[PDB]
Amino acid sequence: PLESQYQVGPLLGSGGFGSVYSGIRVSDNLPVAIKHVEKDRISDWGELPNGTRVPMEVVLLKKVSSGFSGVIRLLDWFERPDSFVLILERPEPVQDLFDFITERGALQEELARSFFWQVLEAVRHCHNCGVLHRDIKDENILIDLNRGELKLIDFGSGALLKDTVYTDFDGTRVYSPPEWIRYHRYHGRSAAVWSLGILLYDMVCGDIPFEHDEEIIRGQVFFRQRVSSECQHLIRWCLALRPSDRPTFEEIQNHPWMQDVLLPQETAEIHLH
Ligand SMILES: CCN(CC)CCCCN1c2ccccc2Oc2ccc(Cl)cc21
Repeated sequence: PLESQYQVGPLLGSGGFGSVYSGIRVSDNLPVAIKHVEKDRISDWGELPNGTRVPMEVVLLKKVSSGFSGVIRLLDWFERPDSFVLILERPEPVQDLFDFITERGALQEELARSFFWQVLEAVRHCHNCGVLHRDIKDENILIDLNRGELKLIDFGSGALLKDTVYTDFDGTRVYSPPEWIRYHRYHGRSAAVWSLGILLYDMVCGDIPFEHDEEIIRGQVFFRQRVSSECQHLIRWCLALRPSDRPTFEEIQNHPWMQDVLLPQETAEIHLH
């Protein structure tokens, strides 16, 4: 029933996540993304409530897709002989943060604050639903350009949240924390805070702080652009080498630099229209 119920359009992208195409739901003209993944190329599986075997990505998406979140929500999925096909939300118009930064260069602090705050709310939501994303970065963040609302994509590299150690990582090396590099061991939250550190630096600097492993192990941050003393502090605190020196999400959200954030609407007025 799938090829009848959604109207396929252009290819939006392809990579390690499969092939995403633009789509329109026939029922009510809703714009959507259709994501095809080959069964052969799924290393991590799981099983939902009703007890059937699906890719872990579907498990995790189902857990975060209730209500309004800053997460692109799963609407439906289909199994095919050799692929799995996912129907997700599609903002119209849209741009990933990587392209946005690549185009507009480093971001005014006011804008980064809105954006980063929103990311934090989304990641909190995920954690609160028992999900760990494990691959927070600019290319997994979409911007609805009209509403100013940021939205997270690309689960599995994700996992269920747990308080024990993780000894596996199939996310992005340059966003991985020193404890992963050295010891092949990390804990979800503190490793998330690291990657948010990198995210925030990316936003205000136009580029990621570390390229090689030795730079990560060293954990030392130079600023090529004018960035406020308070923003530099927050960045360095998130990028603390010892995980227990890193802030909690609460501590991040109460940090002086995170004060008087703009709402999404007004962010777009000022910065995207
Ligand atoms: C490469 C260019 N851009 C798109 C503007 C980023 C790739 C986005 C592909 N993608 C995507 C990539 C990886 C996992 C899920 C994904 O779901 C999506 C949902 C909705 C949209 Cl619009 C896009 C995705």
